[PDB]
Amino acid sequence: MIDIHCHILPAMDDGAGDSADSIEMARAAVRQGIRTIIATPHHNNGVYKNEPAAVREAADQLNKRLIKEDIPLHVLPGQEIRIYGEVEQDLAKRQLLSLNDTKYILIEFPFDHVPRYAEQLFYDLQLKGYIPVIAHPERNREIRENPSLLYHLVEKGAASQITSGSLAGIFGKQLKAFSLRLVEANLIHFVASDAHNVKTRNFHTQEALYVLEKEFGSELPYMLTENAELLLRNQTIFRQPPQPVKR
Ligand SMILES: [Fe+3]
Ligand SMILES: [Fe+3]
Ligand SMILES: [Mg+2]
Repeated sequence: MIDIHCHILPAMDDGAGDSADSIEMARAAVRQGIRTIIATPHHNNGVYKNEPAAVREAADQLNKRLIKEDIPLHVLPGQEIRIYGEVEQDLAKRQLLSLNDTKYILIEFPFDHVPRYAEQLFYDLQLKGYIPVIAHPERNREIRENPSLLYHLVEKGAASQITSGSLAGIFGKQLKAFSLRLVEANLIHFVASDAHNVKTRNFHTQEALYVLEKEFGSELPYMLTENAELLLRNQTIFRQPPQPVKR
């Protein structure tokens, strides 16, 4: 399995503190059946800046350690890009990373709102042949209060990625119920860990897949898992017709 959003790189954001932590997360991920992680450290204009070059280097150094430790996990470069107006431009100038240098870009909204220009930015990105993937939309306060915001973005071509832990219920029963609403409505195209540690923000990968199979049947979790395989090798993903979200 391919995990497309994860905070396993050390000394970069709220994720792994040092290499020991990174190794413990990798072991956790192996136990969940994950074999490849696209590292996506937080990248923002003030609080956390994590430059493409530094990400690539931390990922390569972590891989060397994992080969050393005989851990069968491979780490690839990416970023969790906090949305800003100039994403298309900076991407062209290689000042941002897409997920494994593919067409898919992981873009995060601020926690409490969806900036109005998102639709326009995402249209511009698509014209350049990029596909924006919305990070953890179930954790966005405004999408929570007004889930139609997500229906429209996805209909206009955006993909989104749900957090395994949200479906596993580790963030409350409320966040779980909302997450399932989003999946039913076909607004979700990937499941990923967003793992930060092995304590409170662990992977919950198998737990999430099991919840999906019980709620929807065996084909839907299989499709989501396969979307990650397609993303990694820069191929088109499977989409289902989006719909409005039930209360
Ligand atoms: Fe985030
Ligand atoms: Fe994240
Ligand atoms: Mg974080």
